[PDB]
Amino acid sequence: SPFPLTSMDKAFITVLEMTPVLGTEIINYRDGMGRVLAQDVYAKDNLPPFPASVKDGYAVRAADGPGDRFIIGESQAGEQPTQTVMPGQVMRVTTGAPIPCGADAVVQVEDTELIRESDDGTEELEVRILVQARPGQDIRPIGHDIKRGECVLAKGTHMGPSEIGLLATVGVTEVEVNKFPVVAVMSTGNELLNPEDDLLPGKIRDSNRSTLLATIQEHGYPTINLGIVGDNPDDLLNALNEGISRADVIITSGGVSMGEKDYLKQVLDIDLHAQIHFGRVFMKPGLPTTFATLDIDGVRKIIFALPGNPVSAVVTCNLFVVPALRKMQGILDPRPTIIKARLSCDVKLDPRPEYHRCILTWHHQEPLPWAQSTGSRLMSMRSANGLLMLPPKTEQYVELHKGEVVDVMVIGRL
Amino acid sequence: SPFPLTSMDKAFITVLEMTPVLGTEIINYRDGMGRVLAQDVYAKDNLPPFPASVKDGYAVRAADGPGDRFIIGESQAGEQPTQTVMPGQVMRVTTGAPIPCGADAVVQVEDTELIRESDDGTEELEVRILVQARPGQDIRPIGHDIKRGECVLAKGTHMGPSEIGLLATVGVTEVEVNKFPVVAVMSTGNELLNPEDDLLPGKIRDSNRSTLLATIQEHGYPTINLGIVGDNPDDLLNALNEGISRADVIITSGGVSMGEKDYLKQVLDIDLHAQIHFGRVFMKPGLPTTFATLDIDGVRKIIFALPGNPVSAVVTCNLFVVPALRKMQGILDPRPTIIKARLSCDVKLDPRPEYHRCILTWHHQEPLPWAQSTGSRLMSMRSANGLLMLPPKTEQYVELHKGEVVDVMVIGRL
Ligand SMILES: Nc1ncnc2c1ncn2[C@@H]1O[C@H](COP(=O)(O)OP(=O)(O)O)[C@@H](O)[C@H]1O
Ligand SMILES: Nc1ncnc2c1ncn2[C@@H]1O[C@H](COP(=O)(O)OP(=O)(O)O)[C@@H](O)[C@H]1O
Ligand SMILES: [Mg+2]
Ligand SMILES: [Mg+2]
Ligand SMILES: [Mg+2]
Ligand SMILES: [Mg+2]
Repeated sequence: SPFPLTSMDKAFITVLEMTPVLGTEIINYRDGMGRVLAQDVYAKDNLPPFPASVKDGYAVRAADGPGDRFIIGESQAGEQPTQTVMPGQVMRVTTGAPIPCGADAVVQVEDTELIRESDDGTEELEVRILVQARPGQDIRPIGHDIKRGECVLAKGTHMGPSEIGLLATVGVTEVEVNKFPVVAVMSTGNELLNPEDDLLPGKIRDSNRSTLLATIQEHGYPTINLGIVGDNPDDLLNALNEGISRADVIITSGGVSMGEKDYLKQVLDIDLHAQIHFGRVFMKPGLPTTFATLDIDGVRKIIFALPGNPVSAVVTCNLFVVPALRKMQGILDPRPTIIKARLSCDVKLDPRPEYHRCILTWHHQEPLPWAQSTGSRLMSMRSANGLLMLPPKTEQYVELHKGEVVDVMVIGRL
Repeated sequence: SPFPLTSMDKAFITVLEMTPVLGTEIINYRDGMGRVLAQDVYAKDNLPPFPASVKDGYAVRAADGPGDRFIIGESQAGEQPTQTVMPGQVMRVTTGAPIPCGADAVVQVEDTELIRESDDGTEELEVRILVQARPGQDIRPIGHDIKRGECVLAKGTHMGPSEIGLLATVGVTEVEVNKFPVVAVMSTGNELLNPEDDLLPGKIRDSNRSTLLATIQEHGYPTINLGIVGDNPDDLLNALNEGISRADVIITSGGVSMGEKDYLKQVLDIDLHAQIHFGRVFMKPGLPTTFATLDIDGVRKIIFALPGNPVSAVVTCNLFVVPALRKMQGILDPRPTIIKARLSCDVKLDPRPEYHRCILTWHHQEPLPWAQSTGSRLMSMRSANGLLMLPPKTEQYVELHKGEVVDVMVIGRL
């Protein structure tokens, strides 16, 4: 228009408030990594489902006290015992094996001495119990860990390996979860060639599509590659329509400044009939970043039209796109994790809040990590795992110094 | 034997020193996420490959100074200009467009006023240049960002989205990288049922296989599911042989304590002829953790025989297995990231170093995160992202208090 300059705070809130939560689907539990449960999950069995030994040793009668005992048999893992332990008797048990009838405590083998074994030494016959067992000692009673009817996982849980293990434990192998967003990515510009191409006069290779797709894929979301689209409204409209058909989210880059051939905002508004919620953001980099929604038949499509500059594209993708995707896949608090870190070098502040990729590193016993802006030798073997978030300058603060504590958004595994 | 108690420090060093680095393969650059480069990568072109405008504005002759100028045409993105800018003339340019011959500076549109346009207002004809351009201002010379022949990525680089983008930029679409390890996982025990099974007397469901496979998959490595193997040496040998054939790494759980039917160490040694480097570790949990190598025809297979207890299995998988896998896939320093955090509650120290899953959380402006051991309500919607690493007790230190700073290994995205 030019569009109003939107504050970072308002732009971010706007993205999260306007982004929908996707519907649900049933998945196999093995496919649950990174998913959010859309149901409560209940145990249908006790864990353990039988009284289980905590130790390798002997199932005893505590009332017998210490002394010499005949071993009447063994309770082996996976087998329900058939014998009853009577006074003066014990049964061998291993960890996790059921406690036989008649026994009420377990004595670990270290608190015993073997008296007699078979001639071939493969079977124990008599044992000395050296201790007075406490009632129920070293036994896990039925349901000690999980009770039948217990809710073991609540709706809203963002699942990792241990949650998958818990689903396996309780035998709930199919679960309702939020869908993952399908994200389509296109690049724009008459100057762009594919990465596979040799250069031609006036041209460069398209890097944003690769960087953006890789960023989305890193977070586990399925993607669609919409290729390179030229700087003309008909082609852009057609590509956007393909993205809308095939995906939940459409990400473009380029064509959003006020240049003569920057057409995307016009197309989104007049041709696509989308609602542009902001078209400029007071931030460095990322001034022309644009966010739109399009509602079709009760479905809300999300569109991010990111700046063409490759550094701007990847920065704004991490600030705006990834949190939106997290909300779409059902994460209750989709905000990224922000940590405190020490600046590795002096930095000049801008009237705009500034963002820059960095690497976070912990130094021996020092409590806070150091943030080193990208762009020594070994400090190039690691990919960026942070985004420095620097405040706007003020009459007082014009520069931040090495050692000062700043906010860093986590964008890679630390 | 029982095997000697190995210190945590020695066990860890032993795993890393004895674990091999896998060989290399050529991959498509799009598949590069998490891979380590095994070659240096060089640019074969300049970036930019032509002198490129930094701004939307006009290509001018600085020697003309400010004044009124005829616009002879436009340099559009993706097109090599054909006209030469003469004294008194300018050419329209957009960001990233080539600078035409004859021009030596760019003046951004904000430093101009339009004098004359075509009757239909689609073409600019005359413009007032309001400033004295500095020589070469707002032009990116050829090779400003990347020079032909420049090494843009070094061997040893662990790649993320920005590295993939750089490969795309320089048109290096196939790259030599280290292979990823293929990891086979089996569970052991006569008491185990599949997750899909209803319970039978004396039985429980196998959770470790799911938890371990999910842990490995989370780090991006391919896996093989070897199922449930009974407590007998013939079956265990056959399953191990299948794992050796199909995978680089074999992970078992269960059968490694001194119980009667704990057979794995015997099988590894006498039947498989593997070299067991440790069979007990002075740690809590994880006492019976076992690490072996097997060298066949100049190939080293790695075997981790983890404890059967499900908490022990997942803890030791994170402490020993994941760092080994990182070394195998070529990461130069495969050690996990260890951060400092404040204990959320008092904790009792053990003679053994203790490890427990936790959740790391940052509180408003407080510099250090808090570590809350797993096992409020909302503090159950998030999966564990840390492993608390508590020191052995001493005559002095028997307990750690809420607020005290401890080491936490990162195991999930923060
Ligand atoms: N895959 C598994 N899933 C769940 N529990 C298991 C699994 N494997 C073993 N366990 C349980 O862990 C405990 C220890 O099993 P065991 O095979 O004796 O381990 P170890 O001998 O290595 O200590 C037993 O209670 C057993 O039932
Ligand atoms: N996919 C891409 N890969 C690499 N560079 C790009 C890409 N898209 C745009 N650029 C470059 O970024 C700069 C800005 O492009 P432009 O389309 O004008 O973005 P905007 O109008 O959003 O600022 C130009 O130098 C352009 O060549
Ligand atoms: Mg463009
Ligand atoms: Mg532009
Ligand atoms: Mg067992
Ligand atoms: Mg055992």
